[PDB]
Amino acid sequence: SYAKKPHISALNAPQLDQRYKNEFTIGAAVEPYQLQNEKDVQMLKRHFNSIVAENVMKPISIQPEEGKFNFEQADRIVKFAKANGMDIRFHTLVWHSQVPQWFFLDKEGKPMVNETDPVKREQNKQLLLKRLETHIKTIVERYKDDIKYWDVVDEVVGDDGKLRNSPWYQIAGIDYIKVAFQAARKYGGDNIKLYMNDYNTEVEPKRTALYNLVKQLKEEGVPIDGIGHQSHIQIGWPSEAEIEKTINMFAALGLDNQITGLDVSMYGWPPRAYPTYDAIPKQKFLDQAARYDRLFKLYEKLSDKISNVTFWGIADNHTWLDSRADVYYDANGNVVVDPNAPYAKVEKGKGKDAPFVFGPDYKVKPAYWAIIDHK
Ligand SMILES: [Cl-]
Ligand SMILES: [Cl-]
Ligand SMILES: [Zn+2]
Ligand SMILES: [Zn+2]
Ligand SMILES: [Zn+2]
Ligand SMILES: [Zn+2]
Ligand SMILES: [Zn+2]
Ligand SMILES: [Zn+2]
Ligand SMILES: [Zn+2]
Repeated sequence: SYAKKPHISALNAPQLDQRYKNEFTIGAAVEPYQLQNEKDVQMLKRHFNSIVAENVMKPISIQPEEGKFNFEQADRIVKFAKANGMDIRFHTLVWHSQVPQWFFLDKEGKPMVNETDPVKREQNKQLLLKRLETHIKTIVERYKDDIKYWDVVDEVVGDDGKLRNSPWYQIAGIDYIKVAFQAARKYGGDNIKLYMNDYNTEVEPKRTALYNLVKQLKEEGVPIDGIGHQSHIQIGWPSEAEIEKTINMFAALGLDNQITGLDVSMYGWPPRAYPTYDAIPKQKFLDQAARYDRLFKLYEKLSDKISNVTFWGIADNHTWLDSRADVYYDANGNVVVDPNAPYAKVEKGKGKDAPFVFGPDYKVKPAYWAIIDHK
């Protein structure tokens, strides 16, 4: 939406959170160093009223060795949010990636997944669940008064629609999910809100598997308050109709919905990225702006079912999507971005994506104008 609207500094632009303040909070994912950068601080103060840590609250960042808790980085994000009246989301108590390996070693130091004795396997289950409870207990006892929203587990359902067969599941079975939510509620009390977070929540068979899993857990009294939809999406996928169907499906269970990691990639999958920001054609930003226009129109339509929309970053100069921005080169060394076209080599993660409404120079994109207006 719209091109005659100018490329002005985002620090001079109408505030994004204020535009949406009766519909949902507007969040950004951050690293501690961005809180030491004048531009990023001014962006967070101007446009956002919710915050989450990109990385410093993940299990391996918090407890890299058993008994060694590293809260200093997480504390800095909590401090900044309190000083600026921001909601905080905790990402994340449990995840199969970025996972300290000590969790899954038995008393003899051997991988628990390798045990064959059923009596010893049950001992490893109880030991892993005890470690899980202590991890969650320590974090929630520190932050329960400060952090309202918790990703209790991330990505526990596989893309094949079965439970993800991570070491958590191999060793402890489904109970690791139940234990995590129960521990968060026990040590955090009734006022913190507990979420199951995942990507491709719109895609079958994952969508209905997520639905059935959460429905069953709530029937058994496991405290789950909502679903986090990571929403790592593309310009043309998934459809707005399928997003709407997903959000309604989970709201029908009585669950809150949060959009927890929104980015709108310029590319498909696997991505064939441009090598630099400057090489991305202007038309891509117009296509992106129209996608954002439709997306936030839908979020507003469903505002009674969505409490928060968080972007997985601040401005286009920093996005984890760049780690996926593979650049394909033909035999003559020219960039290939056509997903079917011939090519000779790929430089993995060397390109540039552009997923936000704010450009890498902190000036507003067409996508910003598309979601700040009321059309
Ligand atoms: Cl990143
Ligand atoms: Cl620019
Ligand atoms: Zn308004
Ligand atoms: Zn504000
Ligand atoms: Zn450049
Ligand atoms: Zn709402
Ligand atoms: Zn980052
Ligand atoms: Zn610019
Ligand atoms: Zn609009």
